[PDB]
Amino acid sequence: SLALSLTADQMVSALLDAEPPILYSEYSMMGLLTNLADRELVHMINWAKRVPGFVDLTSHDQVHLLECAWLEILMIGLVWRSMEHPGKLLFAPNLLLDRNQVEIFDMLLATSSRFRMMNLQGEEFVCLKSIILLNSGVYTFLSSTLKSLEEKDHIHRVLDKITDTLIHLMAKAGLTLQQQHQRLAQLLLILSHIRHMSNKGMEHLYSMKCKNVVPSYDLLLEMLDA
Amino acid sequence: NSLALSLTADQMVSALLDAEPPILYSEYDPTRPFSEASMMGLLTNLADRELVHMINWAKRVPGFVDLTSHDQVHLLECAWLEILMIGLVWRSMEHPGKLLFAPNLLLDRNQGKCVEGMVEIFDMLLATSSRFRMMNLQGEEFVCLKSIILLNSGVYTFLSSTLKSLEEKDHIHRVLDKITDTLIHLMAKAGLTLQQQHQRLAQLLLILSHIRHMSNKGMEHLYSMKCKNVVPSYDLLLEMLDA
Repeated sequence: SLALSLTADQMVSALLDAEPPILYSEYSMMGLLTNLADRELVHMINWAKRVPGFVDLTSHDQVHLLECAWLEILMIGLVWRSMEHPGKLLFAPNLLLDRNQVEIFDMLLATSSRFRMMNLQGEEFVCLKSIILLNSGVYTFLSSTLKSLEEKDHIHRVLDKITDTLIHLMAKAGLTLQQQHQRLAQLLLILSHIRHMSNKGMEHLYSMKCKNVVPSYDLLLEMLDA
Repeated sequence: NSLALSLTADQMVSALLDAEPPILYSEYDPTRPFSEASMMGLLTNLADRELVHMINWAKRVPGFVDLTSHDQVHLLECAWLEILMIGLVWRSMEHPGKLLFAPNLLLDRNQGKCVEGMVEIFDMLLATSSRFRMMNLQGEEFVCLKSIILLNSGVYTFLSSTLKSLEEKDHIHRVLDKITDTLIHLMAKAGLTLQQQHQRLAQLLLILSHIRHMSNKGMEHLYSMKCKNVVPSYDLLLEMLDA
C-alpha cells in the first residue's frame, strides 16, 4: 500500500488536504444539531476515503470502522473548534453554546481545556482524528478469515505510520526524546476519554428516543459506494 | 509534599510489582449449569471481594495517596470496572477462547449466552486477550497499564476550577508521565529501537481505549439487568479507602 510508503510530512499533507470544511447550522436545538451532524456525516465519509490506507480495506471493514468511530469523530471535531472559546461549544460558527444551555457538555469542555493546555497543533489533531477512525473498530472485527487477519494487520501498520508521524512532528518542533514520548502518551490517553464521551453521548441519544439518528451499517455502506 | 515523582523507572516498576493484588477464587462448587441469576451472583460476589484488594492496591500506586480522598474515590469510581476487566484479560491470556474469572471459574464463549447481552462483552474481552497474546504483553508492562487506567480514567472529569483542582490534575499528569517514562525504559532495556519503543507504547495505550469501551458496555448491561445495586457507591469506596 502507498500509505505504508509515506513520510511523516506526506502523511500530514494528505490529512490536512482531506480536512472537511467547518459547516454552518441552518439557523429546535436537537433539530439544528441533527441537521448539522447529518451534513457533517456526508463529508466524514469522503474524508475517511482520503485517510491513507482506509480504502485498501474491504467495504465491509470500512463501514465497521465508521460505525464504531462516527460519534467520536464528530466530538473531536467539536472539541477542536471550541478550543479557543473557553466555556463554550462551537457546534458551528453560528451555533455557539455555553454550559448554562450538562454532564456531556462538561466532558466536552474539559477536553477542549486539555487540548488548549497542551497547545494541540492542527497537524497533531488530524493525526488523532485518523487514529480514532482506524483504532475504534479494529478490536471488534467479527470475522476470523485470513482476509480479516490481513485487514487488522494493515490497520495496525497504518496506525504505526501515524505514530511515527506524530513523533516526527514533535521532533521537528524541537521536543526532546523524553518529551516526544510523554506527549504521544498524553495525546493517546485523551482518546480514551473521547471513547467514553461517545459512549455516554450514544446512551443519551437513545435516552431522548433518538435511536433513529445513528447511521446504520446499510446507510454507511450505501454512502461509501456512492 | 511527595516523593512519588522522584522515583526512578526501576523503583516505579518494583513498587507496582510489589503492590499487585492476589488472585481470588470464585465460590466453591456452584450449581452447574448456571442460570442468569446464579452466574450474575458468582461474578458479583467475586467482583465485590476483588474490590477490597483493588483499593489496597490503589493506595500503593505511587502518587495516588497524594490526592485528596475525594479525588481518590472519583478515580476509583471511574476506573473500577476497567481495572477488573484488564485483570481478567491478563489472567486469561494463556487460555485462548476462555475467560479465567478465577482459577476455579474458567468460562468459554458459549457460557456467556447464559445471561442476556453477555456474549458480546465476552467476545470483546476475548479479542483483547488475543491482542495481549499477539503483542507478548509482559507483566511489567501490564502493571504500568493498570496504573495508567486508575490515574487516567477519571482525570478529565474533575471539571473543578480552583488552584487545588489544577494542582491535583497537574500531579496526576506528572505521575502519568512518570509511568510513560517507565514503560519506555522497560522497552529500551528489552532492546527495542527508538522507533519500536514509540510504536509499542502507542499500541498499548490504544488498547486502553477498547478497555474503556468494554467498561462502558459492561456498565450499560449491568444497569439493563437492574444491577445498579452492584456498582460500588462513593461512600463504600471512601470507607474502604479510609479503613
